[PDB]
Amino acid sequence: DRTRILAISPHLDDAVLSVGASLAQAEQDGGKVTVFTVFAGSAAPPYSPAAERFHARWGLSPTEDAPLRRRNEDIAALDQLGAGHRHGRFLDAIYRNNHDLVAAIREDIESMIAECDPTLVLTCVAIGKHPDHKATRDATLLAARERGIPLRLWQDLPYAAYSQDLAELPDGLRLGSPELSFVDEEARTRKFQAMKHYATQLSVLDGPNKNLFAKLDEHARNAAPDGGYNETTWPVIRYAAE
Ligand SMILES: [Zn+2]
Repeated sequence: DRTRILAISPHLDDAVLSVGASLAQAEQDGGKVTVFTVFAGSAAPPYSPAAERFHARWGLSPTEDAPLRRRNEDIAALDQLGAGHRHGRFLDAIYRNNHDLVAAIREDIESMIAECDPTLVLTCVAIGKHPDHKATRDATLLAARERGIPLRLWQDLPYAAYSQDLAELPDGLRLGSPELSFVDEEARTRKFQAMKHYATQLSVLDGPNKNLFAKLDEHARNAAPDGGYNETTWPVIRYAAE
């Protein structure tokens, strides 16, 4: 039920990159979309050399507020998909045990669910094994289950176009069968246009010779050679509870 979709993105870019066309298609179909990003917290200059290195790679200068730049990128992108944005308080791995973080994230996701009253929640399956993706996913599974909201896990992009598939779920959980969500040409066009806004991240992901848009078209194509642009998600089955 796509009437009210709440997508939980680990970082500023992940939702658009992975489910952007399905989100666009939901909005075109008359549904309501909100993307909440967990790791969208504030940090102004001055930064650590380790952060300066990541910033320099995004094309940012020492005095520029990076998380602000990225929050602005996220707003521009989501606006093009007709999706609402909500920015979470957590700091990217790069400006900073596991249980305390998951529990903190879960509380905020519960607060977001109560506020947005969604009929469907989405988050990443955490292909690529980023610890922020694992934390976001795990917290979202707990929060959506507590609030009895249906949930799907998406195939992280572009990461899935290069490698893996097998994600390591919490105990007692496994993935249901994968489902391809097909979209029309305008939803795909809107996705790719929205992706251009995350210029900071695309300076790596669509760096010289990265095939990003081609790679994404090819990936979608591999999954359904005859039937246009598509994105993969899975339902979650709980075979065992504590
Ligand atoms: Zn990410």
